[PDB]
Amino acid sequence: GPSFPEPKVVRSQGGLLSLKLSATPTPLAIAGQRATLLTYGGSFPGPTLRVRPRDTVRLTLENRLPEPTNLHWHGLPISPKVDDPFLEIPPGESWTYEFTVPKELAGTFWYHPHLHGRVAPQLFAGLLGALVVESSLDAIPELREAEEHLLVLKDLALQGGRPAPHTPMDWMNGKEGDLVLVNGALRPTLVAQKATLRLRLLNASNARYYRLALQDHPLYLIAADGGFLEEPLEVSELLLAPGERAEVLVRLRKEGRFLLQALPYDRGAMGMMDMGGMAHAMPQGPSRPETLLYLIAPKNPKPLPLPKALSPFPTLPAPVVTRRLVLTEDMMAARFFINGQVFDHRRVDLKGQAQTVEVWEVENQGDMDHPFHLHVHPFQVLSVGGRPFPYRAWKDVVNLKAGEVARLLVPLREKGRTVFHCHIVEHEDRGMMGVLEVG
Ligand SMILES: [Cu+2]
Ligand SMILES: [Cu+2]
Ligand SMILES: [Cu+2]
Repeated sequence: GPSFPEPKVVRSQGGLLSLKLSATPTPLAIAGQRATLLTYGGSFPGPTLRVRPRDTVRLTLENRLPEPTNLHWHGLPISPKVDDPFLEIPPGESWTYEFTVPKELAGTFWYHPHLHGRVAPQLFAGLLGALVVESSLDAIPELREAEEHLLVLKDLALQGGRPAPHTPMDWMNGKEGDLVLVNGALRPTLVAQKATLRLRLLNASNARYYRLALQDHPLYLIAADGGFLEEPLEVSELLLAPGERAEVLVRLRKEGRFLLQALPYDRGAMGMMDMGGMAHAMPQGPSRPETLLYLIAPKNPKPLPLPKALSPFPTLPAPVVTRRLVLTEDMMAARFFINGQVFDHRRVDLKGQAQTVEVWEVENQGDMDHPFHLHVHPFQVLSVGGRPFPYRAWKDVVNLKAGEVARLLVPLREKGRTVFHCHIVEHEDRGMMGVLEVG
């Protein structure tokens, strides 16, 4: 096939994407070895769904797993009666998700399980796929003439031909794997045919961070999790926390081979040491550097000029309330808290009003990085750690290093009961999640 593996694409037809997926234990070849993964559509990653604003999506999920499951439509500002974090599809049963893609929406989204207590083993085992919302902005020449690729960043560990089981330490840190894969391939080669590449990036890992850097090149950020920036932003590196997405333009500068790497990054994962009657937690330190892919530039590359403008960010109404959500940790218990409480599906933690804007101050009082995710209601990051954000764009995951406060501007959209949680999904399963009700 093509030198660069990407998930098969399913496109809406006539304004309708009607599709049946099964979540099933699937024998596969992955990274040169045979393993049984849990997949949607028989593949890892699952198929990429590609849709347009105002399309109807009709996705029937058939659960062929031995445990209940469901879907989270991560990043989609749709009803929590559709993107239902409390729904359980029992083994052998099916459920049809039907929604209309919102009109003012563009970017890279994804789908994965969100059954409390079950998310980390199910996601680690292979249950995820991308959803792309096309934009009329994709027709401007500076994007249309770029070479587009999707990069699903997701790691894996295998034991006896199956995903490695979670250990106690995995529930504390979030599980990372030794196979650091792009679209399920081990260090694929991307032989570019155009000088400008448009890369859609998805961190679909349970816990691994990707400190992205391309050798000898900057990246031009053009979209965050949930939409375009107002204009391209040049960056020397780009950190993608679990659950985050970005879109970047790469302008290949000369012929040659260039490594896309995940540089060393310390997210505060912990180990255990015994140095003479000790048995105390100790930092793992930064991750070892990983090569993600080999990028081969074409001959005499002449990149396109960057687009001058992308999408204006909406002027939001003045906010009517300020929230505070403090994250804390009990590491040795592998328990994780929001304002001192663990998740309770029967308990409503916040009550807000549809079509108002809230300021959420999320404070990480732990020592690990925690990537904070809100369902249903995309937000504008105003600042993190007291540093203003350098762009305006919709996000739905914001990473907090130890001690950092993030200030979010949160327009409340669809009415109903939804959730917010750490997207180190082991921490969510272990309690770091709360309930928002919008009325
Ligand atoms: Cu998610
Ligand atoms: Cu979630
Ligand atoms: Cu966390």
